[PDB]
Amino acid sequence: AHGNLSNADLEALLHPDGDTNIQTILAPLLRPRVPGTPGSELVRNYIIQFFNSALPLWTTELQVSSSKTPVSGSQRIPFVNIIAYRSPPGLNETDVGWLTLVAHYDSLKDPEGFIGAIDSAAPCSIIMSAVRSIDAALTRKWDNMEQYGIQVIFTDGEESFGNTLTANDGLYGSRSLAAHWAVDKYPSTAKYETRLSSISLLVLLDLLGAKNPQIASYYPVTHFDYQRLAALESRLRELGQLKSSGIHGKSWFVDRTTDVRSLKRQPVEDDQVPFSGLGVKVLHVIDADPTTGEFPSVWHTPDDDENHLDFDTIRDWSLLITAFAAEWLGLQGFMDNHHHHHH
Amino acid sequence: AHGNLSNADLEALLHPDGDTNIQTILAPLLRPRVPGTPGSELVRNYIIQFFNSALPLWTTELQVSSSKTPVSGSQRIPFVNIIAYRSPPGLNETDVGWLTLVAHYDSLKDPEGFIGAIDSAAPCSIIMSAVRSIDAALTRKWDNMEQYGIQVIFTDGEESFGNTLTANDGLYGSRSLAAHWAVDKYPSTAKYETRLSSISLLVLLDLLGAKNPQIASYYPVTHFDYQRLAALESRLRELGQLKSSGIHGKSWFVDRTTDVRSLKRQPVEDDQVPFSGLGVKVLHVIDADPTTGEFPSVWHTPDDDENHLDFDTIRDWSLLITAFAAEWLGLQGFMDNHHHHHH
Ligand SMILES: [Zn+2]
Ligand SMILES: [Zn+2]
Repeated sequence: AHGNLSNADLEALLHPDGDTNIQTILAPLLRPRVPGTPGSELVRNYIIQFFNSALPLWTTELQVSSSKTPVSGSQRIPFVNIIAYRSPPGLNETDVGWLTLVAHYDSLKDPEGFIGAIDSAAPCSIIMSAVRSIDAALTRKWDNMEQYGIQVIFTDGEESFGNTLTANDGLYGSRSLAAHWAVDKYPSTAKYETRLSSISLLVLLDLLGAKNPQIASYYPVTHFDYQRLAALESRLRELGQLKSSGIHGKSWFVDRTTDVRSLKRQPVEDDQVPFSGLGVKVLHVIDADPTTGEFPSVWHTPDDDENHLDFDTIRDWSLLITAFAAEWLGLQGFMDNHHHHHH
Repeated sequence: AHGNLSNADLEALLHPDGDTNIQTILAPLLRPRVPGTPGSELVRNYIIQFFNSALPLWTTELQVSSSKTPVSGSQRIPFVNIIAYRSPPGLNETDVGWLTLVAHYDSLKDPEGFIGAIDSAAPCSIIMSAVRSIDAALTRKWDNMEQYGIQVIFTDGEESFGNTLTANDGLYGSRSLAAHWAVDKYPSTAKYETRLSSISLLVLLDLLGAKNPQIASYYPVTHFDYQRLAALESRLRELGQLKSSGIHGKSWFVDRTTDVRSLKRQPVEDDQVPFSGLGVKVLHVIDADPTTGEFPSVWHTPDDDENHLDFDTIRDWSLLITAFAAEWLGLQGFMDNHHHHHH
């Protein structure tokens, strides 16, 4: 489901805490975080603690598996997906449809020390920042009260390990989660049948934080959601709320005028593929040239670091995803973050 | 794994029983077979009985689920996948990798009476005919004796039911099977980890039986298998063993010279998608214009019936898939079907 945001709603998107900004949320992610390593545990527990302190009404959960990789020999490498969710009160969680926002928090193993600032530390911080901004509005609109909640998934083991293309290499966390949630059966009485079927919309963020991204629409079934996202971007650009673009900047959403039945782009293999293959509606927000399909220039090089991040672009992304989630959840009229007893 | 077929091996592909031909195997399939209907049970039990009588060394199994559809209201429609397999003797089945050949045996529900002769009755008969031809050779080569078996899957509920594009509509049987086999854990001691992981190669046949098919390569990870299939076709055409093409006929395999890293085609959503999303190597043999992506003209019309089937093309397909399976299983030198004590 979804609502419609007034221009006023769009001018009240930022969260009231100016001291906790995206650079602040991003910084502890910008470290090597290969699966199974100490850096993975440090980043994972940073994310969990962020939700536990700043978003205490959310429930956090981990989904754990292990798998051999092309470089692990006989040893199983563990993959730990991080799930956080918040549902409306006095609703059976098994009756809730979830807007589900996703990014991978693991980092590539080769070269040693690889940071992956756009891949996907910055996507992770965009999600974290955005759900922080909408949590206050969700509390307001649920205090006034429909059967939809909000969910984030930070996936482990997205990145492949082997030198050569191998079908079961990569997407370790997303394959395990989809596979497990597809067999997590609800009661017969519940509105939804499985934990997987309760995903109303899966939005996967990947390779964001570079300047001038190009975002194609890859799934007809979510092209309308794509067009809603592009509209919010356009409106924000007009109202001048975008820092990385002037009022006449080019739109990132190259397929925005394309007809759903005219969409002819090959999907990019990534974490949405296991979910999409089992029938989940997925929207894949990934920066990639729409024609060739080639990723940003820093992709999988040492230059994918903090110094090459565009923080104005990252702030625009956070605002855009906040606006998209607020529209989808129908938070129109509940975005005011002015503080009472303060002039 | 795989072997190499001599020109002699290619001249001995047909099965010794001339009275059981593809028209014979195909005919009982060419009837309405909507999931949950009496026609579905009649076709399903025809297939099971075919394996049980003509291929008695194979084990047959059914995977059963049920699901609501856009047109079933509150009622669950059952979906019954048919599995048959044969593994080398004195091998733990849990240590076997499977060449897995697939087609859907359900038929479209609208319009009433739809036959789907290419979609996919003829694919089903191609598989049935081919594994019949290679079963005798498998017995010969296993009597002489490596860790690979042969498997067929006739999927139910491929076809979608709703008027409008819907993510969880369609692929009912393939989603359930992949989902269940992905959680079917073998013993720790077994060479393979799950029933899904034991699939070495999944070859999906769809929309075959029309003249002059065009078959693109859709998955880099199986492009070499694709090129092996195209080679066998070319060699067969040269040796004049192909009935639908002269020695200078055009090849069906349009991507045969294309470099694996130059493959830029959007996959066709179909039964291989759930498996591919969970890491199975899939080769998708489907007739479709390589550019537009549009299916044969009879697709989903009443003209997709027996009268529009090209039986020479169907016989060529059966020979080609027999040759491909025999190469993959390394049956070179074991294809002679001459009969002892007969001049
Ligand atoms: Zn990467
Ligand atoms: Zn069809």
